[PDB]
Amino acid sequence: NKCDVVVVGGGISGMAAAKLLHDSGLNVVVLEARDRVGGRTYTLRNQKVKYVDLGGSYVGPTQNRILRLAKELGLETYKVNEVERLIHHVKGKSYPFRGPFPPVWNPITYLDHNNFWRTMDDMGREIPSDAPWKAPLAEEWDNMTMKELLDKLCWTESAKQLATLFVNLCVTAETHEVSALWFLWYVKQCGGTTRIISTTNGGQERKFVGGSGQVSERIMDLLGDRVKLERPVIYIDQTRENVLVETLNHEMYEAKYVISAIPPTLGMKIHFNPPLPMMRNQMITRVPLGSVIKCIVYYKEPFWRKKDYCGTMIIDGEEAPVAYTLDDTKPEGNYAAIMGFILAHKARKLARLTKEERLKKLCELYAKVLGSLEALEPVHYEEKNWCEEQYSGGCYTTYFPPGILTQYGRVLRQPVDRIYFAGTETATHWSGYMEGAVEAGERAAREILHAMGKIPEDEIWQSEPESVDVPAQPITTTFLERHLPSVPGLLRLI
Amino acid sequence: NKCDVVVVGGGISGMAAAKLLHDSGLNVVVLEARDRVGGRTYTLRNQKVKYVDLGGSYVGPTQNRILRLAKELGLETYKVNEVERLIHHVKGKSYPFRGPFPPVWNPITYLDHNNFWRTMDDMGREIPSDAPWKAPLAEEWDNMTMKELLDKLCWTESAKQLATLFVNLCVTAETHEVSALWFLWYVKQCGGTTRIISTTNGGQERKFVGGSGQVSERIMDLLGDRVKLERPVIYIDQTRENVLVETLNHEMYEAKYVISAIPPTLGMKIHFNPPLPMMRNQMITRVPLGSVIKCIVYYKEPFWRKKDYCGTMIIDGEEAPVAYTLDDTKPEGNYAAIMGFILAHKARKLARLTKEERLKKLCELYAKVLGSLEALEPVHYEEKNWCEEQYSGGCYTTYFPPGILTQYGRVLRQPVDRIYFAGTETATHWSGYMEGAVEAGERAAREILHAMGKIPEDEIWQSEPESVDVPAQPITTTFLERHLPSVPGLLRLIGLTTI
Ligand SMILES: *Cc1cc2c(cc1C)nc1c(=O)[nH]c(=O)nc-1n2C[C@H](O)[C@H](O)[C@H](O)COP(=O)(O)OP(=O)(O)OC[C@H]1O[C@@H](n2cnc3c(N)ncnc32)[C@H](O)[C@@H]1O
Ligand SMILES: *Cc1cc2c(cc1C)nc1c(=O)[nH]c(=O)nc-1n2C[C@H](O)[C@H](O)[C@H](O)COP(=O)(O)OP(=O)(O)OC[C@H]1O[C@@H](n2cnc3c(N)ncnc32)[C@H](O)[C@@H]1O
Ligand SMILES: CCc1ccc(CCOc2ccc(C[C@H]3SC(=O)NC3=O)cc2)nc1
Ligand SMILES: CCc1ccc(CCOc2ccc(C[C@H]3SC(=O)NC3=O)cc2)nc1
Repeated sequence: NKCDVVVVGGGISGMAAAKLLHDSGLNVVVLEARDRVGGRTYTLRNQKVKYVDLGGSYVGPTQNRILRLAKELGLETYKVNEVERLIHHVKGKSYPFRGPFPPVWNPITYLDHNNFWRTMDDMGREIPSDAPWKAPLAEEWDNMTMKELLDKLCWTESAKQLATLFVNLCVTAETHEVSALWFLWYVKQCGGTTRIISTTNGGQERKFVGGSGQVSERIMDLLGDRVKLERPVIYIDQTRENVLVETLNHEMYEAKYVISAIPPTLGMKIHFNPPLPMMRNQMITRVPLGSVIKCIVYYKEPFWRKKDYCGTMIIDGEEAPVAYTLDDTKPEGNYAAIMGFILAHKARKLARLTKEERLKKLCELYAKVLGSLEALEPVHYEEKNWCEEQYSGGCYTTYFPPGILTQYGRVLRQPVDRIYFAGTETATHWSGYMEGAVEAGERAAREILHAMGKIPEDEIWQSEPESVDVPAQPITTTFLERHLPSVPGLLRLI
Repeated sequence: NKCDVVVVGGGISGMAAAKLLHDSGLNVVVLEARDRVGGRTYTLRNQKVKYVDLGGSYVGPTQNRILRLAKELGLETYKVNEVERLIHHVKGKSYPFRGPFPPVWNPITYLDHNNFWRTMDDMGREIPSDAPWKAPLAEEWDNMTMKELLDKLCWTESAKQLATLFVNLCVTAETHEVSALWFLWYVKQCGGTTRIISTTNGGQERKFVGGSGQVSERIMDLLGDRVKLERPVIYIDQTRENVLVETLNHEMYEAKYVISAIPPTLGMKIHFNPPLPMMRNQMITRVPLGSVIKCIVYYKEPFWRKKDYCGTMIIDGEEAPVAYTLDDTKPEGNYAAIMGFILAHKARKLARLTKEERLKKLCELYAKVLGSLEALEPVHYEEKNWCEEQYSGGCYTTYFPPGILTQYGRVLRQPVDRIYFAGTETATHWSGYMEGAVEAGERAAREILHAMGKIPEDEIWQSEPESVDVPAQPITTTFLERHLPSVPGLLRLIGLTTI
């Protein structure tokens, strides 16, 4: 019944918040709707796969909070395989390459591609990470979709196809679904185009040995019986001295403060007394999550490596079910596997099929792209469609349709009386990722410590020392990349 | 706790559904979250106003279901005042006019305005009322906002300005917030541009004597103790032979079937066992309601009539808090009043002020638009910001952002095991309105009667005889309206002769 703080949600953010408060000497309780912890992370274990991340998996340089938390819990990382060549498959042909950038051979098309990525980062430099609505052109950019921006910027269909894939893969949503301002903020707050797309020296550099689900699991181990599973919160009452929190299974909890560590829209599943302020009331109806099926096909051997391919495939176009893959083989070289994402509208379309039907489509696609009949002989298959999850709403994260971020963005982390807001969606660096989940959970926890008079105001937001295990190398550009003209810039010189 | 059908929501749609089922001999229960029925309709009564609709109010020709239901319940309508001139206020100046269309004198501007409304209706004719996602260019149109479509179509700032106000006023949302396909559907399913904008011969022709809240109240009277107030539904369980419905105040109800008669996104407030199918699970996170404050300023007399103004003002410009007003005086001629809407972003922006501050801003605006110092002397004020409502989510209705209607639209009224879906959002004619609430409630009820083997399949969807009290004049166009060129059409003709 009685405690200092109730945390709603036992994903990484809620767990990180509860741990910090617990370590500080407060009595905490975590109320989790599911029969498991981890939320948008989920590590499946069976003999065929050993373990596999069906939700969030990747960590990399500059994500120092998640790396520090995992290390403390006794976890280690290994590198996602990028020794051999990456593949860009365009108009029915595979083009192997090295470096983070797919090569472009046509000179006009080259200028167009170069300008697109450069312009994304140029625009990002004017968007504050902690307040994107304060961008000088916030309203102009928020009132446009990414489709509109791409249509204006890309003079070649080639650039437009890759730019579209980029949007789809970053935020599991269609270019026409999302605000340009929000999307440009999203990329900038991960460190820019190069950092977000990169395996080596980027967001996809590493995975956790044994799976990312261990983060939430091991914190639940540390919290004893303070984690309550199968307790979906249904009601929060702030009319009295202590806050009252009621669960679906009829239990009542009493606390001084609450942390909401669930996706913003899932706040709708809770009935509030008194009602929420107008702006939050409407905000939580305006913020959907994206759509994705994560699919892992297993093979006897990582056969692609013999052809000097690392397993990374970037696959343009409408026909392909999967637009992007990475090698999911274990560090020992066993449990050979390819991870692929079925993105946005394709998640919706292909959900109608059977598991076996999807397996066949993926195997035939991979056989074409890798140029190998070995892709047609899988030994095992696992997948998860995150669109079906009542207590997630989708994956990877929440996207903002046009007009929403400028009108409602401010209220995302604004406290409501004694309710404070965590969740990766409220982070200012790697929001959308496990890193942002840690940042937001610890910040929300420290807001409460400050409310209790335990720490000063300047300690609410705290820097993180760089990981020694996963250090970051700087992102560089070339002289030509910085100074080559766009297509219309070349036209104006003519 | 045992019944045949549980209806979730006691707005017009749930009440219409419950009444039909009750009349058919079934045992119904209505579970309503609030301490009142009516939902997005709410009639305030006090001595200063007598009565006033703070939510949905207007009915008109072609809305035959709401008119028939209200008539059966003993209600009467009266006509909104449109005897005198309307006002279009643009660039700080007022232009009085008659007819549904603000006058446009500049011939280029006239062609552009004519073509804009014509094209809205032309495109609408391509969109099936019962399946907008089946339009030939559904995907192209759904992947565009209304802002993009206006930018393409309007060759004058004058047309773009009025078109923007039109969207804001129809759906309480910004042009950049909404899908072009969805908005084009929304207008077409109300009968088109002329019908949706008109007072005389359109959606705003009439109000109910005594207020629209009487519709839901009188149905509650008919149903007696079957309506349960302050029972917000939290949980629906379909894993066993009969459906189990749990409320916040700790009550359990058992039923053969359920009708969900709440705004689609408010489905999120219910925990489902088993979980909803993927498409509905995501759909209910993708469908917000609009933003509006409805404001009524009272005066000693309807002084605007003396200057040959009916009370209708169409007000363009960022600075104006209210973009549209109608005379709200009682049919007897007393309790003189102006009704105004604060729309979309302005509802958000102006919510920060006090009630007294909003009243001052409205009076100052009305004084300028009407050229009348008497507008600075209000005797009373009432208002309601629908953005603050936990159990509405907004008003008037649900809008669809770009890309959503084609991807998720088909599941809006698709049954989920033994749950059937009512609510105005699921209607095919005047969706968003009290009329659509009746259509959807009665249709959902008949879906259940069919499932029980009580009526044949062809009786699920039923036509409605035209009101004898509110006849519908047809929507007509002139030869010139049909065949005058667009601005680019004129330019093509110019470039053709110059050869
Ligand atoms: C789904 C997904 C996510 C993902 C990704 C691929 C997929 C398919 N790949 C990632 C990656 O490679 N690297 C990375 O860093 N992130 C990746 N992501 C996203 C990542 O998983 C998320 O950013 C992160 O997991 C989010 O953490 P957070 O703690 O903020 O949120 P959550 O996991 O959703 O946890 C919320 C918990 O709350 C519970 N819940 C929901 N409603 C209630 C109620 N009413 N009462 C009590 N509890 C509730 C949820 O069940 C959940 O456990
Ligand atoms: C708000 C508004 C609406 C409006 C308008 C002006 C404003 C300011 N002008 C209109 C007009 O002039 N003419 C017209 O025909 N319509 C106008 N509108 C729209 C109109 O009010 C709506 O279309 C109509 O009232 C909607 O009816 P419907 O029955 O479909 O929906 P509802 O009124 O919202 O009723 C839903 C009920 O369900 C209850 N609820 C919500 N959640 C729960 C849960 N969890 N459990 C139990 N009950 C629940 C709500 O409280 C409500 O009563
Ligand atoms: C800047 C030039 C460029 C343009 C597009 C691509 C194709 C690959 O793009 C990517 C885009 C996003 C991501 C990150 C994706 S992958 C994941 O697990 N989670 C993510 O957020 C990974 C790769 N490569 C290079
Ligand atoms: C076709 C040419 C034209 C273009 C716009 C206007 C300005 C008025 O536009 C209107 C637009 C919508 C509405 C209906 C609004 S008012 C209400 O109570 N609920 C509604 O849906 C009423 C008027 N007049 C004429």
